[PDB]
Amino acid sequence: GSSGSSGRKFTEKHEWITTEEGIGTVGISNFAQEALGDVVYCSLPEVGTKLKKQEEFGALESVKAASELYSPLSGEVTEVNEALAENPGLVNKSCYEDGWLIKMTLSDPSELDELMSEEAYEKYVKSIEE
Repeated sequence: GSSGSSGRKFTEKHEWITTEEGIGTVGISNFAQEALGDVVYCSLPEVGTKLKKQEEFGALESVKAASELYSPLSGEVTEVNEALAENPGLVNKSCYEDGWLIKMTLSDPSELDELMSEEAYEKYVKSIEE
């Protein structure tokens, strides 16, 4: 078999991960920010931490409800959103633009294959009501 072209990746936790120059940036989708509401707090780790696949790295707390955050793949945090430190509300106006949870490298991108691509993500986000 042979697959076509792939782009933005997504997980079963409304989390997305892009791949550029071997850099895997973690973040949430607009569907998660629209449900969570206006974020007020953001619990993020410290750059230089060795995270593991499907591991709790941080959490988000809004005026509505809270939601746990998990890393897409195992790697090392290269940097963290310094903007949310003062105005974590950005996540609303910008999801990926600047609302990037954290940035880490890709040690085993082979797992990304098991994840759901933008395409599939649709069948998983649409079934939410159907």
